[PDB]
Amino acid sequence: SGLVPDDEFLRGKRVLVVDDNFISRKVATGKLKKMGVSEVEQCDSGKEALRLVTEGLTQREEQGSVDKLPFDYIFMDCQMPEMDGYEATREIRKVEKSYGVRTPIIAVSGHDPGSEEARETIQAGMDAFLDKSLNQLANVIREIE
Repeated sequence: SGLVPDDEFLRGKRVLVVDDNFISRKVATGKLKKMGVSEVEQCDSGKEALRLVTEGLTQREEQGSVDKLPFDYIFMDCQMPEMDGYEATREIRKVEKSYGVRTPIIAVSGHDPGSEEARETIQAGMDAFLDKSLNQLANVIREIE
């Protein structure tokens, strides 16, 4: 848990889980479903996350949807092969600019960041940082809110 410079807790909310590990991804989605999440989507890579966000934001804009964000929250694994969660987040932020919106993106990491990771967390534009156990998931979302 921290900000970056229960069965109805998340009812009404749609979430994307980005995790390159099939087992922890399923653990994350199960936890979210149990907290009442109305829709959980999951993907296994930064490039897939970017695609889902890019397409969702266009689709909502073209439809004039009430909610313009396709996901109310995104739980992004920091370390993944190919496009890691820093780079995916930076690209998401660039895509969001022409919509005037900002998705809450929570960096999910198995260890405290060092200096270089901490810097990348801020520069990519993540909103919070959360341990891989997800035990502080609810406290972090209320901090964001």
